[PDB]
Amino acid sequence: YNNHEHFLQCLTTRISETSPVIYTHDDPSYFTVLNSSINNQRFSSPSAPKPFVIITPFHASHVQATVFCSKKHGMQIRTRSGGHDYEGLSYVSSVSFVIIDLRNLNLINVDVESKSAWVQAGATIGELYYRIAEKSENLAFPAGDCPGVGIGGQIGGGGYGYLARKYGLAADNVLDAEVIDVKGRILDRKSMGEDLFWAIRGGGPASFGIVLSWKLQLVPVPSIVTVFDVSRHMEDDTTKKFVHQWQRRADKVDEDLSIYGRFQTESNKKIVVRASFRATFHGGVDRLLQLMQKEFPELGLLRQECHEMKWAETFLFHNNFRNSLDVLLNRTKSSFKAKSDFVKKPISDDIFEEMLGKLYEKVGNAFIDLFPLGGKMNEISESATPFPYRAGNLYNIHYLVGWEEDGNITTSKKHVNWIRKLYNYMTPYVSKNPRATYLNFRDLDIGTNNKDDTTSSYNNIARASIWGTKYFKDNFYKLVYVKTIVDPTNFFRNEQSIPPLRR
Ligand SMILES: *Cc1cc2c(nc3c(=O)[nH]c(=O)nc-3n2C[C@H](O)[C@H](O)[C@H](O)COP(=O)(O)OP(=O)(O)OC[C@H]2O[C@@H](n3cnc4c(N)ncnc43)[C@H](O)[C@@H]2O)c(*)c1C
Ligand SMILES: C=C(/C=C/c1c(O)cc(C(=O)OC)cc1O)CCC=C(C)C
Repeated sequence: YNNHEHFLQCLTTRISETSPVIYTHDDPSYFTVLNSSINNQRFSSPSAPKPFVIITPFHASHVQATVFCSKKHGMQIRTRSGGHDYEGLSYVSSVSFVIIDLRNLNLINVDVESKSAWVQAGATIGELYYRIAEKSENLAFPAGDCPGVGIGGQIGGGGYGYLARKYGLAADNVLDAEVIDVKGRILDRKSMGEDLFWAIRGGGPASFGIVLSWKLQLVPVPSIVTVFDVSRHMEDDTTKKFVHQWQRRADKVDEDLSIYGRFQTESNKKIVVRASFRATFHGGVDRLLQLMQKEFPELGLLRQECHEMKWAETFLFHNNFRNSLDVLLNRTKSSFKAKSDFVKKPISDDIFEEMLGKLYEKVGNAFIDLFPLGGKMNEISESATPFPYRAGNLYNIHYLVGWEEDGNITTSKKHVNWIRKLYNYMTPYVSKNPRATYLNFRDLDIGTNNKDDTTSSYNNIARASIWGTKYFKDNFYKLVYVKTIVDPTNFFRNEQSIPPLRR
């Protein structure tokens, strides 16, 4: 049926090849290209699905060529920017597929005077922050703190970080974009239309096309911002009461302050729960300390725990570069299962302790992170982008268990079973109808698409609404509309792709 030799002929006659663009199985570099941006090591096993070829475009025509031949020869495309997909959806598929790996499409053009930047979709967050800092210490972009994450995927799913309470998600700060649609057309915001421009900014662009570039609204930051990354003992009542106050106030304090939490256990053996709190305050240390005295005296934050620095240098601090130049952010690994939830009402202290108690089963390799919402996030409409979890959401909670990848599926299954049990435990206390899920914390467990029988688009939409309303609440229905208009034959699909309505 799908002749892979004809497909390869199609590729090589439509992609001229002197930089290497097409990587085949017998190419030794095929595996390093493949492996180099697999972040979740579960999916790097030789027994994980493997692309027939990997395409590293240098030019849009390479992408257009790939879309043409993949359509013509029945190949599925997986687009990869930073490779951080929790479930590896950018480089695994259960059908014959090619990866379009955008690592060479990482040009960034920052313009200080317009406070904007064109960013090719293969750039990483660290590359974006470096390029902004190159030009201004007073400009920023609201995105995440992991420097190796691809900007294509992070904005494609929303993009939260320390500036979100001040300026919203990365997706809330996109002025324009370039995308390749299923017809191979290069479209920007005007030519793609507002609805597709909406969908790719948080709706999972893999469902709709291939984003080549974003035009980003840069945002102002003071020359001095303050960070801390503070460890506390959850056995101390003041730390328990801090967490109690964090649940009720972290989304309400001064928008310039974002305090994340992280809980883990630590090791006659005694096991304890370490509670770590890491923050960026977009301002000076004296304002921070008096804010913390008013709002969170329970943390006992010390002036000596605070560190003032330029905005871009906080991503050194928050990635444990505390000895190093900003150039470390130009450097573009374990297996894990992660799950997450949005919290809309504070979790009573006893339940919170019980949830923490589950970490006693996974000392040192399981982590519960808390991320505050509110602030600017409450002022953004639930339909402004596909990300719907704005006002009414207090914080996001993120569960993660990690392990060394040794190709042992029994190890994997135990960890996944543990995290699934914690997630089930959490069900009554987190959002419901839908169980709010951040798309960038991708979780196939919340539901996937029809694979066996995809002939009824009514049934596809119904099945997809299960995971779809969890990621997007009522934005799911517009996403379906956009999918219907922009990719009616459903060329761009994966395990959790928006399905089109069909006749
Ligand atoms: C591993 C990791 C993830 C993080 C980290 N920190 C984050 C943070 O501080 N804030 C966040 O909001 N999210 C954080 N994340 C999560 C990442 O944002 C998500 O995991 C992103 O989806 C990852 O994006 P990327 O690194 O580009 O991963 P990919 O696997 O390449 O893509 C994910 C997904 O999106 C599709 N896609 C990517 N790029 C495109 C383009 N250009 N066009 C269309 N579709 C695209 C992929 O096909 C896939 O479906 C910190 C860490 C360590
Ligand atoms: C800053 C957040 C991301 C944090 C994050 C993290 O701390 C660790 C990892 C990770 O090591 O995986 C391997 C991945 C991550 O995404 C985004 C929160 C989203 C909300 C508030 C809707």
